[PDB]
Amino acid sequence: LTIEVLVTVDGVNFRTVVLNNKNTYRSQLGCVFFNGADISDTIPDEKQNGHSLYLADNLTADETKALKELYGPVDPTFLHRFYSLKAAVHGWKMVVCDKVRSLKLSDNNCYLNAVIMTLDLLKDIKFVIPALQHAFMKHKGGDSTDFIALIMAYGNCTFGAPDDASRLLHTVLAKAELCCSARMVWREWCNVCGIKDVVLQGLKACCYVGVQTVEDLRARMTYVCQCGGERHRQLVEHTTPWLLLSGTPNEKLVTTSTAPDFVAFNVFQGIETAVGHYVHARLKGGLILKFDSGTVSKTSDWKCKVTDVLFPGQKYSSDCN
Amino acid sequence: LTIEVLVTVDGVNFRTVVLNNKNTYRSQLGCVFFNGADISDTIPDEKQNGHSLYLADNLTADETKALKELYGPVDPTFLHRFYSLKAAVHGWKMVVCDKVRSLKLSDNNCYLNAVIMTLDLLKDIKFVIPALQHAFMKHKGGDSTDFIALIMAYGNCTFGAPDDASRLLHTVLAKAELCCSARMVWREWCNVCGIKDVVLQGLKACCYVGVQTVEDLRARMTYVCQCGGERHRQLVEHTTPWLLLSGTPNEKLVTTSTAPDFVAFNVFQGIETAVGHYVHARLKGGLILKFDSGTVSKTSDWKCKVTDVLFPGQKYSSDCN
Ligand SMILES: [Zn+2]
Ligand SMILES: [Zn+2]
Repeated sequence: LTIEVLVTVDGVNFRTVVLNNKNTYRSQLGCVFFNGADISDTIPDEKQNGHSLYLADNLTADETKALKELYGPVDPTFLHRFYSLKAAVHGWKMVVCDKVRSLKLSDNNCYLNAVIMTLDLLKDIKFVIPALQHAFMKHKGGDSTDFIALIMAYGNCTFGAPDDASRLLHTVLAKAELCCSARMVWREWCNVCGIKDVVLQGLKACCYVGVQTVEDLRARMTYVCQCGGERHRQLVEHTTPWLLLSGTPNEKLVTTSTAPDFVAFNVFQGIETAVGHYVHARLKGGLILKFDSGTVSKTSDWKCKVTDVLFPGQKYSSDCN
Repeated sequence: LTIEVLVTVDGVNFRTVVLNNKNTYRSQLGCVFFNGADISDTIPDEKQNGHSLYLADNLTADETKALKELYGPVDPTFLHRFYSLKAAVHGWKMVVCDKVRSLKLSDNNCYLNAVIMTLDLLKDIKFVIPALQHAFMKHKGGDSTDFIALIMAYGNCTFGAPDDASRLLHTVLAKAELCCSARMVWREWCNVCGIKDVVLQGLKACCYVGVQTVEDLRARMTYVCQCGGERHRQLVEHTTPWLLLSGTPNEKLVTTSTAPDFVAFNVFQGIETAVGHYVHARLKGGLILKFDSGTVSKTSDWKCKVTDVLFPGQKYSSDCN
């Protein structure tokens, strides 16, 4: 017997391949996926004539190029790994408590919940890799399975295993781009040796790892100079649409009574002897809204180990320092 | 009181920082490591004056640049993640059964055993990222903790979790480079539409995912053409120092009686319902040497699910096809 199928790697371009029913899909084409399931070792099963197949191996020159333009430069196990994740995360629930989406707790995915909910608050954000954008747009439309699977694929997350939210958030942002002007100017100087300016722009200006408050970010750093004197590092200019600050689990008392400038923050929970639980939290109304994967809580004060903290747009100059 | 310390991110360049005993290391410097252990939240502990500290946060312009030149472009959680792994994999054993090193079974690291043992057989291989080379040279000298920790860091492997050997092997090789000439020429053609040649070189020529035998790699692929006729894909020229072929767990009968051309291969073991066990195997003498993380076995025949397969240097032209 003989059947003919449609073969794609992107869902846009298709080629027709004629297959017999003696050999396996593996020996005839390569690693093929049909509606989620891997069928590489199976014999072309009669009734599946004229169906679309997603290929992962033995890509043609045209397929390799289109694969690169859509996903960017990825390792050759990326597709199999991405398709497997799409099928695995299909039974995951997004719940919307008062018009805010959150990922339900399933198979240690609370780190993803923190990643997604933090990404939702970032404005003027665009992904340079086309496949991420299409999935990002789908996610914003209510269909988030592609985005989750891609984030796990690019982050090299395995299904079922716990992971780091900050780690994943920074790796995802590396693939993103800002739609407006951002500027960050650091000043390194010595009273004898002179002045040096370091300028960052784009998402580079909007992200910082080391400090978790804006007062600490603007503070002056001092160490020994080449000349034997003193060197100083301090922020001079800062113009952003928003500011994300990150650090390791750092215990802080968070209070609404002081009216904090930050909009939201992530929290690592559980003792260091048994690690793997994240919580997203937003400041809305006069309260702290705690999002523990589906469930929602409210407190005015909270002593917690904060990791990532998101601030509004900065517009600052070092006031006569 | 007041103490002064040496701060590095590379072990080469050091700056002197003067620290008081009121604040934490975190608020004064940032994320600091001393002899493996994270001490960011601790108060500068008196006797640790004039000691070297490894910093992960709040890097100076000079530190950021040197960090980039040594490790390449990495996400801002890379250092903390790398230092934590160095301390974690310190109690791992390399055993040498008849002048061949293998990584002992510990915390599901059998995938690393396969990765390392396969890398050991690759000749004329050099890493473009300086930190990988220094660790690779250390590894070859008998000290492998740095290399393992780096591979886990770049592969985004977590300590204790199982992982994919092919996945890791391809991501590691992406950072490598060949010290000689390699060439791979694929020919895509149609009898009506014409001929098109696709040329690959370097490690690109020495690696292929899709087929696991050289006969299949040289075989002709056929599908429907744009013109309505037939398109063909076939390898024409192939000159390499060695050839690595990869595929998913594929059940094969491996026999020494046929005298196979391949030197070594990796095997995925265990049912798909409970995944996570790899085995490295080399053909030496008249037998198959099975390396199951420390332990060694011998058989003449073996029905197993092969993944990666390594061949000697290719020198081939399509013989009047
Ligand atoms: Zn000076
Ligand atoms: Zn044609």
